[PDB]
Amino acid sequence: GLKAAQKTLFPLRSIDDVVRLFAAELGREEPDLVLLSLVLGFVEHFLAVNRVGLTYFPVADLSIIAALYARFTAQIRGAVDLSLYPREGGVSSRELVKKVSDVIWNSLSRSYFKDRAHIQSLFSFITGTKLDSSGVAFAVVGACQALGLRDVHLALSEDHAWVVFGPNGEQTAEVTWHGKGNEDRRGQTVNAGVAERSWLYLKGSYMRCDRKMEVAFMVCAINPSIDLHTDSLELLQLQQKLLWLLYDLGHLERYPMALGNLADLEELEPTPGRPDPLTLYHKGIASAKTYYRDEHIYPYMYLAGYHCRNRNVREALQAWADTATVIQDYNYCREDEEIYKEFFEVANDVIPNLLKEAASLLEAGSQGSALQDPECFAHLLRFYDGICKWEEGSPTPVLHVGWATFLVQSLGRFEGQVRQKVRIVSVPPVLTFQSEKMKGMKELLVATKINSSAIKLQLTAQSQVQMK
Ligand SMILES: Cc1c(CN2CCC(Nc3ncnc4sc(CC(F)(F)F)cc34)CC2)ccc2c1cc(C#N)n2CCN1CCN(C(=O)CF)CC1
Repeated sequence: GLKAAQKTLFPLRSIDDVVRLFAAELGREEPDLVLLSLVLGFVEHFLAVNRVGLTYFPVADLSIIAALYARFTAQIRGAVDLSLYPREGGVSSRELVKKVSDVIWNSLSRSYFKDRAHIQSLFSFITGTKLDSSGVAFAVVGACQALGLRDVHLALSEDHAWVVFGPNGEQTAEVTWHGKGNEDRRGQTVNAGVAERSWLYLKGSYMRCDRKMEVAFMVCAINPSIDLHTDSLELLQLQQKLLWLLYDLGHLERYPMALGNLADLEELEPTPGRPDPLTLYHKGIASAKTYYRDEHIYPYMYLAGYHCRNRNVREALQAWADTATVIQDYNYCREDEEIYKEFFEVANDVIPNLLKEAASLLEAGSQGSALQDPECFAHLLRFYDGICKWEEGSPTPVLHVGWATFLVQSLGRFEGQVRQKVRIVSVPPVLTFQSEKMKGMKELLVATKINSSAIKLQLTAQSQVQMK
């Protein structure tokens, strides 16, 4: 190709030219993933990587993009034995997916930063031979679409990516790395990570993308950051309009995190006549409830972060309680460290910041501060209960005295006569605990005075106090 089902369109000199290109591709039953990713990376390269690049908007000539397009396809088609990896039923094999994975893997530069920005698109792969972890997986999918394998698709969790294929559409295969120095099982199924109930594989409730959702992923993969303090407004606008395009077409229906991304963008710059950010946050959560058994963490974190920024403490605490209620039915494993850092920061930094803020107006007698709402205390309890339950059954522990220090300080923010309003009932503001650490603690939580040493011993599985 390109056989040129789409070849007005060019060149592209505005944000809206990129949108119409995507609108044309999303009407073909196979939207050209390689073409669209190349355009995105090109535009992002001259708006975020190099800017002197250009001032207004980078003009993408078809001659340029087609030259990069043909070098990617000529590579892929030059290195893999498509007929020898045949069409045993019209679907791909593990040997063919592994071979294509092998081709991308052996093309990357031996030395670079696996976490740099702006190395996620096929533009990065074709010009600098560098990709991040999830970019390698997407490059495999796009390479397979280039070969004609309409059964190879992108699988996504909240921190990892791989490929689904084979008999519609069960077969999974690792195609990229995850984390630093965790041995690579490329070609293997993900069913060991599903069986161990690690958050990295969402207990099997991971996203299985069609070609439209794969287009949505590369849109979310746009990084508008030019450095550490400034974003490219132009790139923020394009991601916003592209997500709103996928939105209206119905292609974010099964993409909870994409609705969070657009809601975050709407908060920065509202689009006239579009739903308010809160609407979209609830749409992402409802998407996770409907299609993935409500086992995703980020739909609620998206909402919790919005409520935290706007100082809706009760709604923020309830959204974090929901994150804990989801996390509680997983086992904490190595590879799950990214979600550990999120829970660690919320419990030991964000929530203490919010409660201390609410503690100050307690002496400034203005009641109505969230520290007098027993609902807020119930959500904080459900939050720690879900993390405790998360820890049980795990190969490695979660909680420690650093966790214990801020739990005690947080409980202490609530007056005793507010804490005592929460009804903790054992099955079999009303709350039910599921972790054994919190159940044994319930009387200590609603005491007139908070016994700091006792609760710390309860939470950290410590057995003994200092001898002296
Ligand atoms: C929205 C958000 C983010 C943003 N992230 C951006 C990247 C998103 N991923 C994805 N998004 C779309 N598709 C994919 S596919 C994939 C797997 C891969 F393909 F890549 F393998 C990942 C992924 C997930 C959400 C990070 C931490 C956050 C929150 C929200 C909270 C909360 N609460 N947190 C916790 C840390 N703090 C943040 C700032 N914060 C506040 O502003 C105060 F409210 C306090 C909390």
